[PDB]
Amino acid sequence: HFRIGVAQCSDDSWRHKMNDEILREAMFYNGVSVEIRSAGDDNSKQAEDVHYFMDEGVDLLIISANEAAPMTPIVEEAYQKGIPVILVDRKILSDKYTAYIGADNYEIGRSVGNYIASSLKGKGNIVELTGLSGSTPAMERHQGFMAAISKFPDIKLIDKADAAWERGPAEIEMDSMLRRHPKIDAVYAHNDRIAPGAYQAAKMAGREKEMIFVGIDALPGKGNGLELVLDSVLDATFIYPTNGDKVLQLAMDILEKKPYPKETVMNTAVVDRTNAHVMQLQTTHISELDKKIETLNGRIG
Amino acid sequence: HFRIGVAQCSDDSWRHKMNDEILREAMFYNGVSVEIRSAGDDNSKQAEDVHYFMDEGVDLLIISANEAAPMTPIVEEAYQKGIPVILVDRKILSDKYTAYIGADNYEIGRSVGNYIASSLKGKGNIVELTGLSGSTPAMERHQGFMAAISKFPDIKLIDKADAAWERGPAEIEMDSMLRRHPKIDAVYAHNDRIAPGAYQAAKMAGREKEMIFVGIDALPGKGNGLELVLDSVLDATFIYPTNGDKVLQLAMDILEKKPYPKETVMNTAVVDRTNAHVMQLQTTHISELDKKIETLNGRI
Ligand SMILES: OC[C@H]1O[C@](O)(CO)[C@@H](O)[C@@H]1O
Ligand SMILES: OC[C@H]1O[C@](O)(CO)[C@@H](O)[C@@H]1O
Ligand SMILES: [K+]
Ligand SMILES: [K+]
Ligand SMILES: [K+]
Repeated sequence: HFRIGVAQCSDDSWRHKMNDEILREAMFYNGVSVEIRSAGDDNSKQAEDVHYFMDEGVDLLIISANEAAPMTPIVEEAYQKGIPVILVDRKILSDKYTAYIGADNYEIGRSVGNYIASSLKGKGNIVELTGLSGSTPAMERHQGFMAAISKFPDIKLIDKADAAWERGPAEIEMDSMLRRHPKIDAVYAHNDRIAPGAYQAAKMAGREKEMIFVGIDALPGKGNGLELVLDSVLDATFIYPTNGDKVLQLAMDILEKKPYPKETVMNTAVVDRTNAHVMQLQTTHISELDKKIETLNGRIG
Repeated sequence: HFRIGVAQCSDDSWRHKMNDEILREAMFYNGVSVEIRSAGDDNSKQAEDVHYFMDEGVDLLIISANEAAPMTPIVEEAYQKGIPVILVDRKILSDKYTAYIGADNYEIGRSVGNYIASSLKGKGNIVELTGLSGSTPAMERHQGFMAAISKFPDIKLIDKADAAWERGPAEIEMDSMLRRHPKIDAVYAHNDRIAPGAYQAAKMAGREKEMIFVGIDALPGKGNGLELVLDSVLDATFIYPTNGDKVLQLAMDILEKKPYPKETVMNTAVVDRTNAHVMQLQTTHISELDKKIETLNGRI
């Protein structure tokens, strides 16, 4: 009845959570088939996945653009070929798409800069470990953060490196920063996978108590951001919401020719020591309501 | 297949949430029938309800003993007769029962005490408005509180009254306290219904900015504790969880002759300005996962 293609820039616990949220919302609509592919952080594979979804003539395309520039031509094709395109989370560099949904990455950066400036009482040295440079969240996470800390002449960005969203490059790059900078008061990590990597670099150099750690994503579950705050590894992290259900509702509104917003902006919030506990109690319950919905879906058919 | 009778002491938004969770959890077991009654805060009516559940031969009894003494023989009776009894939230005076489930009312009390002492920097006058004196949560919430504030020589409890769990008495009692006490630094309310009562008495006397208000329950939804924090009426409230799902799973474990603990202590946490936002984000997401279950359950 309706087939949807999800072209996803990568695969990890954040994507996993969004995917499952989409599929879970699918079963509330009669007919709809959702197919999902990961690009494993590679622009070619993501083209291949988009071309694949175009060959299969899917009714709608959901994509998160790995890097902005290289993927622009490829999304434009799907658009001129008449297929409706939903951009999630990451953006492209033109307006040739049907609808955008995501959280404001610039404002998150701004929030990160303000939180650090407040915590360091207006004075200190920050190092930044970014996501993949050409992706729109890494760009904006940096811009917003620079905008915020410009208002504090004694908060200084003294080093920056591209960690490609991952813990591996984060560790090496943080090693280089520690070696070259005796005074570091804060690490700004673009996600909660970069963050533990930098921390482990600091831990191992006997210097993790000299600085605060800030990340983005704030997922519940083992190995994720919330847990890192509760474990006193991260001082703060910002909710980067997956909202898989609202993504599918958008798809359905478009397909079923219901009205829709062309742009849906989602909110963030800071998560830290003061609020990590109540958040965990609540997400723990969410997990339970989820497996209830999965048990209840299995009993149908 | 199995019949469970639930003898609730009260009816209100807190009880209703637990009642809904219990019913929703029962949909997941085959042939489990749950009948829920409210005593309307009356011991005789609650005695009747248990007696009724006994007469129709329920397989298990869930009870929140309105007051502890009046309800002990009745519970002791249903137990010796061989019906398993689950005590929820409130307790009776003796140990003769199958299992208890609730949160730690004493430690909630202690947390309130610590929170007020910290917020007032170890100096100030507190008024306390208790739940129904003869109920165990009210005894325990007061006693935990005394334990905490005993460690601060400059914190005084200057007045105390039995607000009987409700806004009405709370508002009259606060009113009196305000007239006799020119300096009040904090109000300790035993629940999120007593608190807005105390608050309105203060607001109407032009004094709400002089003190902090601390409550218990911290429920989501219009007119409850989370909203009161969000709206800056309540400075803090503590989570007193309902977890009707856990309550019914405990019933099923006993009836299915599966292993179960006699004592189940559930989690509390403080809710205030610093966490109310992520709190409400999560509950708002929880609330629609419920509508997503009413839909699915209502397609079977
Ligand atoms: O789009 C940026 C987002 O991508 C992720 O790496 C998920 O793959 C997140 O950690 C980050 O917030
Ligand atoms: O058992 C004490 C609890 O009972 C209630 O009054 C609801 O009936 C709550 O407000 C309070 O926390
Ligand atoms: K600066
Ligand atoms: K640290
Ligand atoms: K106040």
